[PDB]
Amino acid sequence: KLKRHIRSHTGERPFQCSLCSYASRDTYKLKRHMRTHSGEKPYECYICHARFTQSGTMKMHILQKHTENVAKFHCPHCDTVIARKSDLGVHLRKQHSYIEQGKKCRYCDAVFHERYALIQH
DNA sequence: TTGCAGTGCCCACAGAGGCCAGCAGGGGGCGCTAGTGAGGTGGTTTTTATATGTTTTGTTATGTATTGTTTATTTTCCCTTTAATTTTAGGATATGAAAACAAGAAT
Ligand SMILES: [Zn+2]
Ligand SMILES: [Zn+2]
Ligand SMILES: [Zn+2]
Ligand SMILES: [Zn+2]
Repeated sequence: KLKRHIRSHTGERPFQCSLCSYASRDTYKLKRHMRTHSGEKPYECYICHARFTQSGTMKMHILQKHTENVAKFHCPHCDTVIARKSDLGVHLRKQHSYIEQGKKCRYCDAVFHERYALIQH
């Protein structure tokens, strides 16, 4: 485990994908990459029978599509609710990240440093 | 009624941001095995140790040989007394040698 861990600092990727440029830190990530070229798909969502490449994708599918009463995530800055955490990530990166050079209002001279305040104005 | 100045509405293509699969990042827990590492047991020999038999060493007793001891028969040194043995006259013998006599021979 520690031998495998040290590549997280160094960056060694001693496992090459013979069919593309990808290179993984350990055996499992390479075996998981192989399904995309071979097209093998061992796992199956038992409810809708929709097809997926990856187990975790299926688990998130079940959680968002065939599950009830699941907790959501509220943006701290704005008042909108959205389902997935990673989409809350992309929301904070595209709308509430600090914009260095600023953006000016289309109709007045006021300049803003966050896209949210701009759209709100 | 119209031209002009200003408004309403409908569309649409952009723009935007949540939705979504895909995919890669670090880390937790299991399936299985090669390869030593060490520890324990068994076998082997072996080595120390012990006991028995044989022989070697030490001690004891008997016989032989050596040294000493008072006899003890030589033996040998020293007397006084004879028994040959020697020496010195003294008389007698003998054998010689002159001496006298007698006998040839010569002058
Ligand atoms: Zn590849
Ligand atoms: Zn499903
Ligand atoms: Zn927000
Ligand atoms: Zn403005």
